[PDB]
Amino acid sequence: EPVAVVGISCRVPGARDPREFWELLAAGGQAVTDVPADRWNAGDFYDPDRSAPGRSNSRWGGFIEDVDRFDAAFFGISPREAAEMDPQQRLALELGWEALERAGIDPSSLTGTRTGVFAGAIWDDYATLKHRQGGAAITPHTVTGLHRGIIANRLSYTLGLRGPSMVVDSGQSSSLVAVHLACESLRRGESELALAGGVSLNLVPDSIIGASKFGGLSPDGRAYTFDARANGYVRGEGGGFVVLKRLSRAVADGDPVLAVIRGSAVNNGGAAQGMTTPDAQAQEAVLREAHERAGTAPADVRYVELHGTGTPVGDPIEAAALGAALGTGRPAGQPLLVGSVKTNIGHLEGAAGIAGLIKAVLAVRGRALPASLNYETPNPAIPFEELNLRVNTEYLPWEQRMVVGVSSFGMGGTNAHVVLEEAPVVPWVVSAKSAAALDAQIERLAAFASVDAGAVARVLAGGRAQFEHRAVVVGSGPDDLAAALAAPEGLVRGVASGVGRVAFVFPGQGTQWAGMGAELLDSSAVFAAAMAECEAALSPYVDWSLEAVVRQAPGAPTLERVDVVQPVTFAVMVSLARVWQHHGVTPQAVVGHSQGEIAAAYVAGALSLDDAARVVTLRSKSIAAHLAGKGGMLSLALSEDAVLERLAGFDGLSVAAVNGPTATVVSGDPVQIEELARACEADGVRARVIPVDYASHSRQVEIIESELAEVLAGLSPQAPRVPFFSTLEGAWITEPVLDGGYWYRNLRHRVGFAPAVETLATDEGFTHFVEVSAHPVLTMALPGTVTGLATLRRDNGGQDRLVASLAEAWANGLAVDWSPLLSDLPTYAFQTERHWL
Amino acid sequence: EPVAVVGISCRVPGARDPREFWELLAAGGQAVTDVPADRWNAGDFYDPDRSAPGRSNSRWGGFIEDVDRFDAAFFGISPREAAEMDPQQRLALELGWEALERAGIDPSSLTGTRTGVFAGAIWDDYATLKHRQGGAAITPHTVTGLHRGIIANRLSYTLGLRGPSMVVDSGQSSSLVAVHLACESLRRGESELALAGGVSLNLVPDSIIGASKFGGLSPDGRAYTFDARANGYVRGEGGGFVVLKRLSRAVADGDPVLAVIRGSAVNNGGAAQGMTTPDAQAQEAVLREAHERAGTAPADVRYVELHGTGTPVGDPIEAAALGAALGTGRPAGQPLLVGSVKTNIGHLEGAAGIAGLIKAVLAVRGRALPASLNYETPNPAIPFEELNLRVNTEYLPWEQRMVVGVSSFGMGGTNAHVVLEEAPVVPWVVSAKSAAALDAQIERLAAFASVDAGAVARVLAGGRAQFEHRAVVVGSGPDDLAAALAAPEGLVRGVASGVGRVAFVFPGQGTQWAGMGAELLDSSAVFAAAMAECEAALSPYVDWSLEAVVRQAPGAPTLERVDVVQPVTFAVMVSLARVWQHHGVTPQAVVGHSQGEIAAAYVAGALSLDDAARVVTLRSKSIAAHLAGKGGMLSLALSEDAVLERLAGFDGLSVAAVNGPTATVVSGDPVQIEELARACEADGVRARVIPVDYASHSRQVEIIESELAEVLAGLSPQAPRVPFFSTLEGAWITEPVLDGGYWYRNLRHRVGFAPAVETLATDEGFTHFVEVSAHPVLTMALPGTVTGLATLRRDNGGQDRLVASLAEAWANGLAVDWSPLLSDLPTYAFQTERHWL
Repeated sequence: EPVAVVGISCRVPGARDPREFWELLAAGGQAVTDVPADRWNAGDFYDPDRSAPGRSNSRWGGFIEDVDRFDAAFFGISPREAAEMDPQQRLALELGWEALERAGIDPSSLTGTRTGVFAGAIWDDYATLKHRQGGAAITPHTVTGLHRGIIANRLSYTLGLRGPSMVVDSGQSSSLVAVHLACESLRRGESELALAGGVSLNLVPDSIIGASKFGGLSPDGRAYTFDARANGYVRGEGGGFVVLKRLSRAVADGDPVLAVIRGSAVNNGGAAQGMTTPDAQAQEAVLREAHERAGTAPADVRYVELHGTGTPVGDPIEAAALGAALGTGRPAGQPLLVGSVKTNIGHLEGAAGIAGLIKAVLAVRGRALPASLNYETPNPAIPFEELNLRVNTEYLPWEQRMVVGVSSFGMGGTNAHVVLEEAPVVPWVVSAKSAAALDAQIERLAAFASVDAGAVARVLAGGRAQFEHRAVVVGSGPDDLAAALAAPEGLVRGVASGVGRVAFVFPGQGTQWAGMGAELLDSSAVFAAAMAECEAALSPYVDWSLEAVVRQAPGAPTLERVDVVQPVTFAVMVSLARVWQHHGVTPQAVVGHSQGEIAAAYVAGALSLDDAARVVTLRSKSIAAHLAGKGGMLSLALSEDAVLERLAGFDGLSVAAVNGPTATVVSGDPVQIEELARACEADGVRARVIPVDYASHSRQVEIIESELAEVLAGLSPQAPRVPFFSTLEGAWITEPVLDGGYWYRNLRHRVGFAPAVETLATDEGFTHFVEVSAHPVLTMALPGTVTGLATLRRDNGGQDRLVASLAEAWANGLAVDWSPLLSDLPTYAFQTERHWL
Repeated sequence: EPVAVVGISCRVPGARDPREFWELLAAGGQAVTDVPADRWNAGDFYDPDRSAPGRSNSRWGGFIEDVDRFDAAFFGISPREAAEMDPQQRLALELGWEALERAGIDPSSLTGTRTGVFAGAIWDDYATLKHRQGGAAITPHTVTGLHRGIIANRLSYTLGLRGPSMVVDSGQSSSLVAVHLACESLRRGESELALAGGVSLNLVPDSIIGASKFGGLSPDGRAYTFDARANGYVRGEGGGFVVLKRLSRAVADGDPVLAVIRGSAVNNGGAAQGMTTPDAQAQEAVLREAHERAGTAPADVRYVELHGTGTPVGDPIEAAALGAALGTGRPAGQPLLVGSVKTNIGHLEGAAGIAGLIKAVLAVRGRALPASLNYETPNPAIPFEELNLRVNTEYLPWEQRMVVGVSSFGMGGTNAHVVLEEAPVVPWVVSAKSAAALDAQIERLAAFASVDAGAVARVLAGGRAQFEHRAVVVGSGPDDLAAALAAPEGLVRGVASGVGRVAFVFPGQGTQWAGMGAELLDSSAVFAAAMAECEAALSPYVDWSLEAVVRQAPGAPTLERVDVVQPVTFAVMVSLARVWQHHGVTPQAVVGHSQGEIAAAYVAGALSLDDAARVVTLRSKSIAAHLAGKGGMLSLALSEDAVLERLAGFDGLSVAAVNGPTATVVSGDPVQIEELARACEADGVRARVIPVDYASHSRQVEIIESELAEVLAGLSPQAPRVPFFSTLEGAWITEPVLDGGYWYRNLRHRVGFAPAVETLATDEGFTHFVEVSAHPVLTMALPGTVTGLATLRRDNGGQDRLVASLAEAWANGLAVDWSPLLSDLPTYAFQTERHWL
């Protein structure tokens, strides 16, 4: 029975959104203005004589700013269709999206859901313009751009909603009827979720002429509702949506509940004293039926949001029905409070009742009742004391569940009444469909920050669409994030387009630093679990303790020797890959550089952790027992083509690695390494002698061959589960051929890393390379077109750096899921363009 | 859950009503024609080039005849408002009334009922015309004449319906959505009864331009639905209503059940391949949801009324969804039958689904499935055999409950599906709002008669409004009534206006005839009961038997003597008044003439039946024992003014009665009576010697005074419950002063009947005088302005005459209730006038 209002959006004459609407209401603000000069001239259609042909007694109204502006690209609408599209449809689209975002629901998540759309709409001023344009102005978009049911259906189409979708027209009750219909759709279980709302736009003078000939318009332009100056109403344009759910479903889904629709009723005036004369007894009947369905009694209903238009005929009849249904029955002298948002915003016509509903929701959320603005003397036609009714003349803090009624009456006598009871390091991730929209969405989130930083992060990560233009602000707490949203050039930014496949890169040398993973052992439970598993795997060989070396315990080795630094780097890389996969980034392939291949071979599933640990530990020990202190290595910023030439005259040298088409690595005898380095420094080139006492990938490695085959003989390699691009074979590895001989060849022969990345990038569609390392050493070597993503950096190796790397990956359109790292924040910054006939 | 369809009405291109619609369907008739020349020129807007500006590829459509004609007076609409009124509203009014009459419900009985109105409407061509007219054409009726919700609300207003009232727009599913909404309103108990329907009218070319630019229109003008020639649809205009009730309520109310809505569902296409592209999987989802709510399985659904438009994109998707939801699941080789009424009538747009629903109702009522007309070769895009679907190419008698589906899809992707199971002397009284309408309604009932005569009478008496122009045909049986509906100048006719108050007239002499009430003793149980009660009252005085005298038994008196004829006339008049009151005609007053006063005094409650019987019997016996054979009476067609003068020279005469201002009655000595009669015959006047051996109201009556006071002394008169106008005192009797002296004065003094009727007519507002008598003798004497109503006539005194008198009374707007005297008969003959902008 009870229906949660879980989200709201509105667009009303003085207010872009429900906070702005509440600010206007609490302030007692009046948004009735002159007619906009940009649509249609106020005075040219004005005449004080009600009988004057084709002219209105009213110069004033509630108007929405920028009804002609729409973000057609956001909804995938061509400018020609948007031009043909009724502004009511455009506004219902943007309102529907905003209202769902206000519920904290990503609207793109609703595709295929049984979500109903129930919209009230009754005016057709854009159709009036299309008609005035006459023949030949009709195009293939005219019919769908003007048909009013498309207001609901287009919203169902764009969001992919499969539930019922229809527009109701019962006049100025239509929105509240739509809410009633949505509520019954929820009670049947026909819908799991519903967008109930309505829209009206005063796009042409014809509607203010027809309303002035019908007669209801205030010659003063303000609705003195229930006041002795009740000279008529003023037209208003607006729209609103509520997102509605069963209260059980909303609480179970943890959705915010703004208010509960306890009950509602719809009836008609029937044989009133003329069709457009309101009927007090039919209004009583709606009040009573709705409150009965609400299971509610008068003493519980503290306020009614009037239909209250300030017409001299309508107000006494509404007051009489309220006193007969609610005022009497409440204790005498604690009256029912009443007011009308039409005293603030005018008569939003078809949207009128949703406006009253949203006002009431804001009143319960605010625990206060807004004033009615055009009220000095109680209308003498109304016996307010004898009804036990009081017009709420002042903002009243609302000190028993708070309960309000909302009434909406149509000119056709369709009455609706609804009873609302009151409700029973971190990333902020911002995304939009364009750079200008992204910048706007950042500026709005900064203004919002200008609060639970984590709850905001949950709403931004789970409750918002993930579009292609992405920024992330990463901060320790609310003000840290707020400051970092200033100077927004500092944010992580990126564009999620070409992603295709991801490769995990496992580097070799130069990635170590004292204390790598020490802060991460405390920060990340997955990393600590993986490092404990790696320590268990390594312990039958290393004699020391992995965690002791990482935490730099006093009695631990200090990463100075190879037989320590290589298994520690192996463990860190295995664990960091485990962390990446924990956060949604599984590798489509893995590629390793030198010893990194061992780590690759484990994350590919090729080698087992026992065997991977044995390989890394025993190869490192052989290096320390025979290769250490005997060789040297040298990085040169120069292509391997000229480098293989410069190796002439140095039989004790070789090319160790070709990391990119700009910088190679030679390895061999230390004296010849120094000779080549000095020769390069003679021609003015870049040369970086690598701090390594051994000479990997050289000839000297052959010395340890008779040792390696003795200690790696028992290996049992398996078929790689993840593809494994060997930079030794220079190609895919699809067979269990990673035995000890392979691990000797890897250490003895060149590293073909640039061939590997050129192959994976040009051929197999790999767009992102995630360097799973303690410090990036290879990402400055991939081709300019592939994305490179590091993990940890030197001395930046804690949770700060982990979330920075995950943010740079997810901004790169990677499958980052923010849940393992994790409230009225802004809705989408629509980049609205003018579209018109 | 199950909803009875209890009534239907439709107005479709070739058919005024559901019988005409079924005749078209069974005949395989096609009502698609050229565009009407009277609205807008076909060719001026035609161009074979779809791209041609402001022109349509289609010259053809389904059109309603006389969309501009409306019986505005019947609905109380001024010609100016009717002129402003959208023809869709006018047609929904007439359809709503007809549909309720088809249920056999008097629509005026529905005032204040929780009856919902649910209408689908989507086009606004009359608004298009009003808009084209520009400024200053807008009037106080433009807004209500154009607003689409008023289509529902106006019907709720005129019929006084208090239930919900709204128009739904979901495009070309809207009508069926309206039915779905009405069904859920019935299941909630929000409505006890609902009018669900829809309307669309092609009032302007703009809609056929916009539909040809959207592209769906058949360049051939015919919808080859599911056929290889599927070149598009053709537009159609129409309307339909179903009256819906809970099946339990309909069976309990004894309402006719035409079909049962077992279940329905509404969904949207959601993110279809474009908003206006149909989605086969969403259509499957509606089919499955609706059939689940129907508790139904494929083998039960024998036919589906397609949405089937003959567009080449729509038909394969609909066929695919049907085969996936119904065709497979039925046994292979006994396929699901399909067809489309759009092959007969084109696409009735917003009314489309109600048309399909009414067709299906007519199919279940008819136990046959109509053909689809534009179908020679199965569309090769559809794998009909692999779907197990067959297009019903021929009229198929439908030999397990019969079950059909109806599908309606909107261009906005709102899909609706509904499952219909098959259903689980006498007066004919004709009334209309005008003489021309009455004559038309008689001609229609004669054509209908051209059948259970009693069931027809029940439907005409209980199931039709009682308007002011009234006829009654009275006959022994169906053909007798049918013949008597020929030469309809013979009917009882009358006008129900001035009625004010009714007086029961109880006459004195000249009303007797041998055998009065003998046929009525057998025919009327109330009359026989009353006559038995009167016989019980009379028996302690009369020595004879009342029933024996009435049945003219052999040993009974033959009404020749006064002491018999007066108590028998008393009994007959008392009993006939009882009969009148049994049939709804209670007297506002009673007035008696001579001995008739005794009867009056009983029906007024003044005297009791024992005392009334004693008075009549003993006065009659005194008359026979002393007044009989001694006096004489004479009726003269002449005013009492000259008659009191002509009584000069005749001391043995007097004026006995002044019955009207034209004919008096003298009474006295027989010789002087004959002398006066001869004198009147000498001056050429009218003179009727009354066959009465006594001389009432004369001087001779004084002789019996000493007797009367001896036999009437014990009387206990009471206060008159019904007013009692004495024609002896010449005024009201409001005190218990009807003792024996009064009954002597009544017999001894004049009868002031003309004074009585002038007083009751001029003063107290009495308009109808019901002569409760065995033969009228006073009705030819009332003023020309009051209505006179007799009861029985001489030798016409059986049930024939009783129903003739009740018919003449009820045609005179008397409270006649036909129940104690008591099926697809015609609906109201609307006298439709052209109304337009």
